[PDB]
Amino acid sequence: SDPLVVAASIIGILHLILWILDRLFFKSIYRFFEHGLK
Amino acid sequence: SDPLVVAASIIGILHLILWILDRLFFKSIYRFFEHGLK
Amino acid sequence: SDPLVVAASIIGILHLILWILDRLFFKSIYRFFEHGLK
Amino acid sequence: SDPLVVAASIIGILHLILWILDRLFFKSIYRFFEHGLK
Ligand SMILES: C[C@@H](N)[C@]12C[C@H]3C[C@H](C[C@H](C3)C1)C2
Ligand SMILES: C[C@@H](N)[C@]12C[C@H]3C[C@H](C[C@H](C3)C1)C2
Ligand SMILES: C[C@@H](N)[C@]12C[C@H]3C[C@H](C[C@H](C3)C1)C2
Ligand SMILES: C[C@@H](N)[C@]12C[C@H]3C[C@H](C[C@H](C3)C1)C2
Repeated sequence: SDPLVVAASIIGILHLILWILDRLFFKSIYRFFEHGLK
Repeated sequence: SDPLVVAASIIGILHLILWILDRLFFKSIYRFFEHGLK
Repeated sequence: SDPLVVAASIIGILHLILWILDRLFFKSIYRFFEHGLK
Repeated sequence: SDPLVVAASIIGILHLILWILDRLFFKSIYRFFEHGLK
């Protein structure tokens, strides 16, 4: 038992899925250029 | 049951909350432009 | 008997080799500047 | 001694000091601009 490990293995899966979820890499770069300037 | 795991699960909670902390900087691109140039 | 940890230590080895692998490939900025301003 | 965890907690300590250490390298942005140009 001791779910402490269970939460540990899941915390690792989270950061992983999250990393990719953030690096998804989207197209359309002009949009970002417009967000910075006008 | 030893603390070794306690520090492990916590080390994950940190790296995670941290990375997300840097991602909340979404947008705000003009600041990066003025930072590079003069 | 308790592979839960085995999968945990491996989940970290992945996220790790990943972040690094992504840091070895991220140059090519002129291609983004063009594909964007079009 | 079930070192499996020892390697796990250490694998996390690395990924952490790494992400940060990498965040202390990117100092100015004019370097990325000169990289793309040409
Ligand atoms: C998460 C991201 N850095 C990626 C995901 C896939 C694996 C690696 C190369 C490419 C495709 C990008 C790393
Ligand atoms: C960590 C960050 N990229 C976000 C934050 C919020 C949760 C996840 C999707 C989206 C919104 C982006 C992850
Ligand atoms: C993973 C990457 N950012 C590196 C890897 C090595 C350690 C840090 C400096 C340099 C060499 C680049 C971070
Ligand atoms: C490494 C990065 N997450 C930061 C950079 C600055 C120092 C620390 C807190 C905050 C601002 C985030 C660490």
